[PDB]
Amino acid sequence: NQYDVIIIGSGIAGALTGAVLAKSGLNVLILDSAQHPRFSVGEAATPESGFLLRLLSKRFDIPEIAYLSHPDKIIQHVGSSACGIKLGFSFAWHQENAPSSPDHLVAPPYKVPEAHLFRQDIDYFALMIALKHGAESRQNIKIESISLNDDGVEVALSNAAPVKAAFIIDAAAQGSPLSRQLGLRTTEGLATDTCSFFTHMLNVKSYEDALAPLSRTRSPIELFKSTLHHIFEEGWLWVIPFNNHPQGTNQLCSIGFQFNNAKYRPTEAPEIEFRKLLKKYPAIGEHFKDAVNAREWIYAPRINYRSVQNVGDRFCLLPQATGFIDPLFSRGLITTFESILRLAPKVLDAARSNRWQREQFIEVERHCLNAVATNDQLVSCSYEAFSDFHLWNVWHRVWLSGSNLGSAFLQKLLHDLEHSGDARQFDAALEAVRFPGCLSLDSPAYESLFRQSCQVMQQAREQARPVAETANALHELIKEHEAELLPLGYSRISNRFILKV
Ligand SMILES: Cc1cc2nc3c(=O)[nH]c(=O)nc-3n(C[C@H](O)[C@H](O)[C@H](O)COP(=O)(O)OP(=O)(O)OC[C@H]3O[C@@H](n4cnc5c(N)ncnc54)[C@H](O)[C@@H]3O)c2cc1C
Ligand SMILES: [Br-]
Ligand SMILES: [Br-]
Ligand SMILES: [Br-]
Ligand SMILES: [Br-]
Ligand SMILES: [Ca+2]
Ligand SMILES: [Cl-]
Repeated sequence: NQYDVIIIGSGIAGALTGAVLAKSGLNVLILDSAQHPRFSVGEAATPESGFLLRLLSKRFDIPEIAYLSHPDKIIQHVGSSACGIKLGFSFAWHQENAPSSPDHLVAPPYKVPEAHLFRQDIDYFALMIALKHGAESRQNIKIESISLNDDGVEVALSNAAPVKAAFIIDAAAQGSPLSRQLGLRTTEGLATDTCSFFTHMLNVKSYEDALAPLSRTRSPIELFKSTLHHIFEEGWLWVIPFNNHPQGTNQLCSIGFQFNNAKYRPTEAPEIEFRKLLKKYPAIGEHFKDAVNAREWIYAPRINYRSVQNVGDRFCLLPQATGFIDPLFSRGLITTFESILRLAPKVLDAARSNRWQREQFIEVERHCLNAVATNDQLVSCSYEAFSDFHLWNVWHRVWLSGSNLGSAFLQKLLHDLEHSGDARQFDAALEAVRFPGCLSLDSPAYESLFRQSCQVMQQAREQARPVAETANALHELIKEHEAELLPLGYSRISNRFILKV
């Protein structure tokens, strides 16, 4: 074998995987059919994704990875155009044929800033990390075939000799060639059925200028300095600025709109569907009076999928290649970074003992498949909560409380790793969590709240129950589990801006 590991895809997933494996002493080859620089979706970081990047950095002693968790460090070390700022999530609710109210808002602020990742710059920088640690990169390639044998993997290339390795990691997202050839991917069983239109734009007005200033909203954060979700019965639209950081130079704003295909199927070109949306929701339209498109729209008719398996003797599919649900709540980067964190030590142990069996990587699969199933429940129930603001307001606390517990758990793991300096103990601690792929990771009390709340939302959809009844039932569930959650006052529904500590 020419190499130890072949990685397909040189996006952030493949690049970071390549970096940690090469740093740890594997001969790595990264293959990509495109070349940098190149646009990619997946821009909103979360408290979880930030901690997971710092864990990867700390676990494998690669300081440059930790830079990617902080907007100031990205500006300083990647480049001033490589991110915008994110001080929280924000949700603004709307209804067709009614004026939009700036009191139909929720926006819980973070403790520390996070990033809106300008992926063309972040992903190239990440590949440079891998290249500096000795990973080889071959761009603009064409994979002819991937053979999986009992003594290794063989990848045939157009106009080049075959390459051989002990293991292949598919980090190629929706274009996973390993997923196509293995027949792993399916949409059977998925509660979520959504499409997406997305692009980058110039001259997108801030929420504050376009709709309502801070003095009106009473938000503790500018919605301009947040991942802003405009939600409504049949779908939602994101406003993710890169031009909201005072030290930043990026002029663009990322815009994407998603529809629940059960409620509305688009019939026309992206720009026409966009205009129809702004007519339906004029308040959303106030962002876009002077705005112009800085790339072509991308349309994806169905963004949701899962897999029945994602590891074998000689392969692993990373999360995007395995499964995706929706941009809502930004679980994609979380699932990805944690999967790398779990996979990489196991691949190192496999390469060091020369043992390559499916059972060695079973916990990577367990985490990934569980994460997609959790995210499917989370998102499908959220799309049902879009029908009414008061319902959304109560429902968002189910997600928030879970995410807050998950982030606290990852912070504690990082804290313990930094103090003990013990890598094996961290790996075991991550694997020992009682609910891998779930929002809290390890809280049985929370996962009871989550499961019961999701059952309430599905029953509400199935039986067309009134929204006031559904909201009240969720309120009582939150109250019932309060003591077991973090002491943030989640049951205080009148407080729409839940603060930390
Ligand atoms: C519309 C949309 C919005 C999203 N929004 C968010 C968000 O706000 N927050 C969040 O956390 N996550 C989001 N996600 C999920 C997020 O996109 C992923 O978690 C993340 O981009 C994964 O990065 P990656 O490096 O695995 O894949 P990518 O960044 O897509 O890179 C994959 C690479 O593989 C290459 N490739 C593809 N096919 C082949 C082939 N056959 N052979 C060789 N190479 C190939 C490509 O050229 C590309 O460079 C979103 C997803 C979608 C679809
Ligand atoms: Br740092
Ligand atoms: Br309310
Ligand atoms: Br209530
Ligand atoms: Br209240
Ligand atoms: Ca070797
Ligand atoms: Cl996502």
